[PDB]
Amino acid sequence: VENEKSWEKYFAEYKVEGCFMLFNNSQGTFKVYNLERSQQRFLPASTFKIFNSLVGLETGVIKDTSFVIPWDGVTRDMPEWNHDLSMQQAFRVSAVPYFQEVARRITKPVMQHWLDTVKFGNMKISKIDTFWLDNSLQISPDEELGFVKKLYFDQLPFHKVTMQNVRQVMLMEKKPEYELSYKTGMGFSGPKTIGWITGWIEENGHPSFFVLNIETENKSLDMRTVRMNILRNLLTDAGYFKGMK
Ligand SMILES: *C(=O)N1C[C@H](NOS(=O)(=O)O)CC[C@H]1C(N)=O
Repeated sequence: VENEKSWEKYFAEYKVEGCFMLFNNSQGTFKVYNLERSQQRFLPASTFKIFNSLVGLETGVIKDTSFVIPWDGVTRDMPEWNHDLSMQQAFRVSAVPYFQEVARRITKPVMQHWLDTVKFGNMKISKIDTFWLDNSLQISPDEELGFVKKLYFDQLPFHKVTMQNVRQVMLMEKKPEYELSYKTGMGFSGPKTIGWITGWIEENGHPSFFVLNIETENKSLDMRTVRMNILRNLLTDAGYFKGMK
């Protein structure tokens, strides 16, 4: 593990705290800003959709990535969500109600079995449809990094087609120079807003795994935009987006 202290630049620019972890498979380099935070636990918020999708597909609650759960007719603050959505659409717009219904169909005893089998964070369920957003379940950035690396390499205890389907829906940006796959998250913990982006970037078929975790006590900061700007600035600094990795 190399300590990359210059990455503080991109967090200080937004007056936030955070860590960044970057594992470049092909060059065998592993860089981390804020090692202490990388070992601290936080609620996963919407990054848990990776796990929920895996278990939903594996148990067969979700038939395939086109599987539709209708809108329940409850109008929510995000217009994207007030529709009948396929798994792929719900994942990409981060539609919480889709995955709350997945969790209820999985059921708490089955969910607990899969948390325990994968050894996912503190493995703690409060309520079946809130536990990844209400600060009961917690996971560290280093744990999220290990999890997505195992997902990429088919090392989790799921069927290969289950894991291929989740990798496919995680693909968010594709150019000839790079393919960027990730899941974002945002949650609340005490006075703090916690932001996540977990995923990988592939250039020439070579993956680099990353986890970004940020926090602020400034209630007026736009975490949704700031987390993405910070990720793009960090990966640009590290030499990505040009097809050279
Ligand atoms: C997940 O963290 N959430 C669902 C939704 N989209 O989040 S994302 O942009 O982080 O993927 C809004 C934020 C958050 C929530 N409020 O539950």
